[PDB]
Amino acid sequence: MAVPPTYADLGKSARDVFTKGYGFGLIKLDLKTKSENGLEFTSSGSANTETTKVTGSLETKYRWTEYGLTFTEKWNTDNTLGTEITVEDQLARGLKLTFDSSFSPNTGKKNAKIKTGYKREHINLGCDMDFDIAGPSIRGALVLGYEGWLAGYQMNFETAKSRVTQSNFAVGYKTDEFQLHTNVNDGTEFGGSIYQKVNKKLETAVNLAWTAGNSNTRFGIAAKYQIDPDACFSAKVNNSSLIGLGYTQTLKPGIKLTLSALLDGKNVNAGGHKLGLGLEFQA
Amino acid sequence: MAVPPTYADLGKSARDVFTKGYGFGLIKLDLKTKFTSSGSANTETTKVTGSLETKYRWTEYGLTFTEKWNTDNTLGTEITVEDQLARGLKLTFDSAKIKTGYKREHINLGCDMDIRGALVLGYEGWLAGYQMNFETAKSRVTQSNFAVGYKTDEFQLHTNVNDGTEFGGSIYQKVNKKLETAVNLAWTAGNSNTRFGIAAKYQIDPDACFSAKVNNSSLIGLGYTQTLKPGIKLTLSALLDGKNVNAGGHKLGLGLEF
Ligand SMILES: CCCCCCCC
Ligand SMILES: CCCCCCCC
Ligand SMILES: CCCCCCCC
Ligand SMILES: CCCCCCCC
Ligand SMILES: CCCCCC
Ligand SMILES: CCCCC
Ligand SMILES: CCCCC
Repeated sequence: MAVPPTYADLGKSARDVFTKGYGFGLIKLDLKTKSENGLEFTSSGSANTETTKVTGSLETKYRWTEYGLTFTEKWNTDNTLGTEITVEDQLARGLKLTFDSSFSPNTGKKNAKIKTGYKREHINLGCDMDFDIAGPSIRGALVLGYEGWLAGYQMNFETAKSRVTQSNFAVGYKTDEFQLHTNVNDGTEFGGSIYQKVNKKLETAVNLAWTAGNSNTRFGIAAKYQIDPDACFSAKVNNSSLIGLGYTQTLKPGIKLTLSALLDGKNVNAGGHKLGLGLEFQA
Repeated sequence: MAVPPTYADLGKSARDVFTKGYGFGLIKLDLKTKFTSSGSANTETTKVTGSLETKYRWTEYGLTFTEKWNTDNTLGTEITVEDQLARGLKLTFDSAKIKTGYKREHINLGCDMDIRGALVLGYEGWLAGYQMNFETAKSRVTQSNFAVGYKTDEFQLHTNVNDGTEFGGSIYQKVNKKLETAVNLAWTAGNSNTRFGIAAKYQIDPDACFSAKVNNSSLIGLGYTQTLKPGIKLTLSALLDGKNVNAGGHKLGLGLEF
């Protein structure tokens, strides 16, 4: 409805046209399993193309619908363990408390955090408490919204340094089929995204980002046209002539196949082009 | 409706929001007779100038006579013959310039000779265009202009690539029966030289009109047009430089219609 999204989720539809539906240089085979209403199992097997690094993950997710509890745990072949607990709507008027934790061998990740969010008709507030060993920090999210107009501010205060290390503003406007968003980070990093839905299934997205002094200019355009109710086709170009193609097709009620390819328009002949494959079985 | 415009007229609706409604640093005295009497007076050059035009109409037989005498005593002869040798075929001998062009339901053809060649194709609001300029004295093309866009009554998008070096774009929008909004963008490939600008034309009443531009160079443009009397439209304009507010050499103009 009119509930404003989180600061990290505004301008998401334009971002999903660029990201969703593309698998580059990866052989992704996932299997989803929902045996009961709450329990969900998901094991994935990916193989890198450039480095030939096979990575297999195992995720167990259970949902407690009555008490609002939500448990999420992830496992990986690299022993990169992650756990998340989400309590939603336990307190009055749409509250949510989340406990995240990620552990990794030798990479130096022993981080865990406590997230806190508040939602209403026009206000969306977020509070994070990262416990990184290098230094704890508090993240504050504030999003204003009324009549399709959005306004957001994000702040991260690092207690180890006793100062705010990042302060991001965001102003945007969105409709049912049109979304315009503007982002400025630390006064020097700027950005903007325009989401447009042309037809019943034609999503048009334009992304623009640059730094202070007309530097690091990066712009592009993406599209997500479907030809069939079961087939999705995606294409995107940027100023570096990187052309990304993607074709998503579900072959049967529980099988999904995704073909994708990245082409370097600068050097077509041996320019480091990438092919990707994605199989998602439903069970 | 379905007929496409020429290459010089595609994306004109968004351009009219920027161009029309402004007489900067100029006292343009205009008189419309149904004939064109326009007298331009620069406030900085201080050189009174006035040009006149006459047009004889023969609509039943399909010919027109045109002759214009400018201030600096230069005159140009121009005659056009259209819809005779073929439906939509239009010839023009201006000055001495020979202009030929074909206009149909989905194609706008044009071959100017003084050579310029343009072609515009249209289908369901989608427009493709390409124009070239071939210099016979240089034995090489000097301009290669390509454009493509999508046109609708309330929204118009237009892109431009001239000589493969400079890119451009324009957006037209009509959010109300009296409010308009146009966006402009142009830049050169391989360079940070960008040119971004937005304008609007608000119409308070059928006799009043207000316009406003702004540029990334902090060039603020304002314009108010009123029709206090039937047959006399007074338009006021002022150019404001945001870079030099004090002693910046700002330009204001005044236009009268009759
Ligand atoms: C419109 C808000 C201005 C943002 C200034 C940037 C300071 C971090
Ligand atoms: C609306 C587009 C703004 C472009 C900013 C200039 C990029 C260097
Ligand atoms: C319209 C896209 C052109 C990209 C060129 C920018 C780098 C020269
Ligand atoms: C909407 C595309 C704007 C690109 C500007 C690039 C300036 C170097
Ligand atoms: C009006 C309720 C919002 C409270 C923010 C601290
Ligand atoms: C909305 C708070 C801004 C702090 C810089
Ligand atoms: C609703 C039509 C939008 C075309 C860009």
